[PDB]
Amino acid sequence: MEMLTKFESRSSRAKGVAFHPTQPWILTSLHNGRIQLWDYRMGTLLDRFDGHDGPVRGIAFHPTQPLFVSGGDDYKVNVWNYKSRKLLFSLCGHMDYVRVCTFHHEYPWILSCSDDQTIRIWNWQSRNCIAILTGHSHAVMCAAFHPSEDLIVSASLDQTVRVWDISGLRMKNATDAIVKFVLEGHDRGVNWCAFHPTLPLILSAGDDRLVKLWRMTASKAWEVDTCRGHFNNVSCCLFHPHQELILSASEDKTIRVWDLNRRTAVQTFRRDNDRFWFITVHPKLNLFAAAHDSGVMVFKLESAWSH
Repeated sequence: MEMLTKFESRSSRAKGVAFHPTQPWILTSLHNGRIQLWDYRMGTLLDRFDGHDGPVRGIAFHPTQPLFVSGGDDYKVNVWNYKSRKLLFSLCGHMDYVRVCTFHHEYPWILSCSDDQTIRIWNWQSRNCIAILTGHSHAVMCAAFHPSEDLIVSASLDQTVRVWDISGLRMKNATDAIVKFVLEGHDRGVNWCAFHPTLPLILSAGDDRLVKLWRMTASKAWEVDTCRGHFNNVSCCLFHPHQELILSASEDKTIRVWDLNRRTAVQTFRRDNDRFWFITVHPKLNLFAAAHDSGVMVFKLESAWSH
């Protein structure tokens, strides 16, 4: 495959990137504590947001509301309105670095996870923490809502990937969180976990250099296979929403594309000097973004010799 680069921002180390679902924008969250808002079709910096001290690893748009959420090494989960350009409030409670923060697609919830070994669920309408998910025995490096079921997946330096049943909390919105699976298989800390947008699949990746594919039903889960090849920590991984492909990004300075059905290598993209910290895909478009030591890139993924 080939990478057709649409936009690149040269900056100090970038940690997170988030696509806006309908506007041609990305948010980038940087090691220096700043958040940038770029239009990747014009190549223009629309806004900058300074509300954290130290690196900002969590960043996400709300899918419909004029809001975004950020999570920092200062332990804060900040809620912003990008139209009024205001920091609306800070959600405080985490006791160590915040690694990920996201919005739920239907309920008025924010998910965050932290080196404090917890996952927190907040109600952004009430500004209250409505659940603290405990049980991991080390930092929680990633957490994600399932796109259609009352589930959360989380990845931790305790070498486990947990799937949590949050149906109880959902019914209160209309016991709250119960761990459903403790997926074992990684031999080192796990840095990332992801759901497939439409299939009952999970990806996880970590310091063991492995990307593991799991499948689940309502009653069981199983390890399908492992993508092997990265030669340093894997920082992030995701499913291609529209092709049978897996993508991963690593401190070995590569983004790797793998066949979803065989787990064999499809294409490697390498940078000479930059470790990769994060990758994301637009929900609808053939558009990917990656954060690395020297900034952020937005690119389309094409078959080799397509043009």
